[PDB]
Amino acid sequence: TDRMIQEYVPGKQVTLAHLIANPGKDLFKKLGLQDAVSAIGILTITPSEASIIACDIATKSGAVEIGFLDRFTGAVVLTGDVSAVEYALKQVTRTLGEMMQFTTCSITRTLE
Amino acid sequence: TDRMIQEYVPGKQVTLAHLIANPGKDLFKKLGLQDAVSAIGILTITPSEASIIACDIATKSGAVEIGFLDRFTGAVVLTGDVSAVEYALKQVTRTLGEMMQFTTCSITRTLE
Amino acid sequence: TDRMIQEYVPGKQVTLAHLIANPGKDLFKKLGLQDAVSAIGILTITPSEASIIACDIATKSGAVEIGFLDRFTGAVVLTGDVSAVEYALKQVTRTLGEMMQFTTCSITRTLE
Amino acid sequence: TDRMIQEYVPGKQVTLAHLIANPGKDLFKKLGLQDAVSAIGILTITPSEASIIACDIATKSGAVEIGFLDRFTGAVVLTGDVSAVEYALKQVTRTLGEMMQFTTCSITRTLE
Amino acid sequence: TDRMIQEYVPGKQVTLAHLIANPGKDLFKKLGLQDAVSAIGILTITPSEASIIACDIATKSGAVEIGFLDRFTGAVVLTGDVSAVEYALKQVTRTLGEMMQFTTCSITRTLE
Amino acid sequence: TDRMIQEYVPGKQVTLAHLIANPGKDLFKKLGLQDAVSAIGILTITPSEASIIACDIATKSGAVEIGFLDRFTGAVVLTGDVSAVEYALKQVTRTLGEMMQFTTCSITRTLE
Repeated sequence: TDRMIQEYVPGKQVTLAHLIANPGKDLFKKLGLQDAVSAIGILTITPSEASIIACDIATKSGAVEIGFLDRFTGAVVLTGDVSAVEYALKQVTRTLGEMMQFTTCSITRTLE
Repeated sequence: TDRMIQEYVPGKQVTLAHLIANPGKDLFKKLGLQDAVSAIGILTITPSEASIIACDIATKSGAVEIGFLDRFTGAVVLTGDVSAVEYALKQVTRTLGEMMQFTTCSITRTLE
Repeated sequence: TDRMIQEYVPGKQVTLAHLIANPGKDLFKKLGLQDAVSAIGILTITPSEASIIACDIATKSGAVEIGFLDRFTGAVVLTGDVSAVEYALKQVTRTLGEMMQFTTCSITRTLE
Repeated sequence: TDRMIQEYVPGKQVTLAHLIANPGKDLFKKLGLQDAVSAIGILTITPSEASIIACDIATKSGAVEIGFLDRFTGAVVLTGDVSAVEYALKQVTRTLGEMMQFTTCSITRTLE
Repeated sequence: TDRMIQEYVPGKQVTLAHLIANPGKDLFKKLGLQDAVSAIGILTITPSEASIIACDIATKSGAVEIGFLDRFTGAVVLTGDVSAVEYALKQVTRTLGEMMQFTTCSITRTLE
Repeated sequence: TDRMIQEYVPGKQVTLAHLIANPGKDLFKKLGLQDAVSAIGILTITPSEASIIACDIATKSGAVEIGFLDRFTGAVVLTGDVSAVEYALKQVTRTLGEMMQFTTCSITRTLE
């Protein structure tokens, strides 16, 4: 019944920052990832273009590679040593949140 | 008509977690699923990237396979023994809900 | 002027459940439907993945076939005898609404 | 900044129902329309699947053809005699509005 | 925390109506525009199908051509003499706003 | 659960205006950018078509090139001398904000 006009603009938020230490080979391949299976870091970012910035921060933080960047949805999958990927995820959230005023989530993990 | 700016960000929610014990061959095929027809588990997840995590929790929970993952829509279809898929769905919802503050739905079933 | 953050999640709703007893051949073909022209049942479902469940309920209800399933938008077109398609549409809304707490619309028809 | 979860579902609305008596050949061609240029009727419909119903009501109302149907966006372009397309647009809006509780717009025209 | 269902329908609005007298050749080509570089008129229109109407009004207003029409997003790029394109943009906003009750923006320009 | 109809229209906003002085070669390549790696400027703009205007303001402001434009998402990536890209980003935000009533973000930078 009640009616309203909504002007949409993207928010600034890292919704997910999640570590999987030992993902399955099938999951890894279904994501289109190449190289030996490794730990992955998974980011959900709005606006979608901030994925570019998260990639730069992450790869500059240590020996982490971009598994994939999706500038259309904001998704980023990072690869590398599990502790390095964790450090990257932390740097991404630290930088976006503290220096660019994004809402950020805590780093979450799947280690088993 | 009232007017408001709405900054969009994805929520954190498992909206569907549904078991179909005996899906028809046509459906199973229209979904692009391969192998013999089996029970399927159907998940709807926001943000879409959390489908990756749900897949990991599911395949680690027992003898359940990824039928498909859609990181763009957040859909996951799981395959395996009906009881194993059921356990996987419960583990996805238990884990995302209790450990990651997602809103979760109850597990629903089509057994006939 | 006024500003708000909106966390989006899909609702649970069957918005359309509509019967067309005698659709035109041009409409039928433009929808990419095969076989002899027949009555059609048209569903609009959120979240999109619940289209899979609606298909299963519908095809289990009687001699109704999936014309198409669209798991990306939630659209389902059913085909068969007009009264069978009507029964299917009713079973879909009955099951989603009563057992899965979806908001459901009434079955609507175009018989002429 | 205030924050809210918004569960999305499509509304039921015909937002545009517009007659162009004499569209230019370039436009008619940029729309992918075939046959000789004719008057066109333009519909915007939510939910998108209701475009199927609008098409049926239109073609059954008289000598009007589907130029195209888009079940993804809900767009319908109708073709035929300008007066017949006009009658079709009025029948789409009368039927969806009175019989199916859609919000409907007034019919608008470009006659020059 | 707080939760609401939002039934979405498109608004009726021309958000952008902007003139660029001398766009760069690289910008012109990246937009996929053909012919000699010329001034461009840029429209943002909701619902997306109203782009069709804006095109018709614009091309009927004088010697303005459709650079492109995007019925999926509502974008229209017009080409021609800078003053003619300006006149077109004004006719589009005049007609949609005054005769079809769209919210319209003012015409904005980049002349240098 | 409360319910409301929301008519959607795009807002007018520059959400991101970000300088990366030294992006890695892999990122630069994953973005589909050609030529030698250079500093990049990253814009997020609503409505998406305003990316066209931002491009024009940027290339006219000095020796800055369009790496890419995305009129569907509103993304712009600029390339050139780090100081020139910075000036371009400031001119995009100054111009859209002061002359066209867009909400604008502050310019942000990754210099390390």
